[PDB]
Amino acid sequence: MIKQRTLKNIIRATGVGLHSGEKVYLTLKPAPVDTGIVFSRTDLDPVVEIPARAENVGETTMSTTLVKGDVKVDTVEHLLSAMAGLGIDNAYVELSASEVPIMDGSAGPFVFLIQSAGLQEQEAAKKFIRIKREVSVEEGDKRAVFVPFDGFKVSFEIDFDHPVFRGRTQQASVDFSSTSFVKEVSRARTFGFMRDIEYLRSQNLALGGSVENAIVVDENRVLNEDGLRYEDEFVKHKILDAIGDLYLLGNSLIGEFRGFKSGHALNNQLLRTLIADKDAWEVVTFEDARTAPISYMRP
Ligand SMILES: C[C@@](CCn1ccc(-c2ccccc2)cc1=O)(C(=O)NO)S(C)(=O)=O
Ligand SMILES: [Zn+2]
Repeated sequence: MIKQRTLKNIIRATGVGLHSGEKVYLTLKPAPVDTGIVFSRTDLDPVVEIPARAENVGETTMSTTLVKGDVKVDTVEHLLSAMAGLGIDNAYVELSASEVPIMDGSAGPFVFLIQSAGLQEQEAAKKFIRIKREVSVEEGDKRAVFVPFDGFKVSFEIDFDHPVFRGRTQQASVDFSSTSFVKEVSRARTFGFMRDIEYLRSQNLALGGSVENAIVVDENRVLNEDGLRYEDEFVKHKILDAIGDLYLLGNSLIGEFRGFKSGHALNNQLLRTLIADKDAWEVVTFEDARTAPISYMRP
């Protein structure tokens, strides 16, 4: 059978919140079967735990934020994308502050942490959610769609309307597996445009962001000395974000996601739209791993 997995060892990292600019200590720990990914605010008394589930997404302004009462865990998407990419079903994520550290702006440092801690297979069937029929959401010039597919395909289209793109809409599609996640997605960094600084300043956002942990674009060009990791790094990051936001469903999806200028808000609305359409999806397990729809790394 296709099994659930967790981490084999505890591992630690330090960084800063992209939006808060606050130093934060992170600890990843193994967790039991059927736990999912759970964030724990160990700086609070009492300690507050927030499951990383779509229903706990309370804010989606330039990040995905989990909320339980007055307690928040911000910017969960890049970590969650790495957990999804490596097939980590269950884990605890302890934080000393309200925001996951941004690291280098990509999921690469989280792939490092997960692979260095190692994986532990658990004796429980992995439950997948399979898309049976098309579901979509649309807010203005943004749209997000699920359609059936036997695997997990993440497609994205976005026109950034900036000179670095040479007037070309950015498009990419990834046939998801742990290997294609590592190869094609994991290292794509977050990004910002200087045209948006007044907006960010006014909302006290991106306080921890710079060329050290993000691609920064001025009126003409990418400011980062070494340029881009991928020619299509911007759209590949949008795919990284979608993988992390979609993992908040609580189960790996068997289907195709198509994003059209979509972001965190619409990603969460698509999950709520899908969940509510009870006949558009089903829960499945695999007794015979030879029919597995998605290839995950072995522990
Ligand atoms: C929502 C974004 C983007 C987050 N994000 C990153 C970087 C900056 C920034 C950094 C330095 C200078 C100016 C802006 C601002 C910001 O808001 C995402 O990556 N969320 O995970 S996105 C790429 O989808 O727009
Ligand atoms: Zn992102």
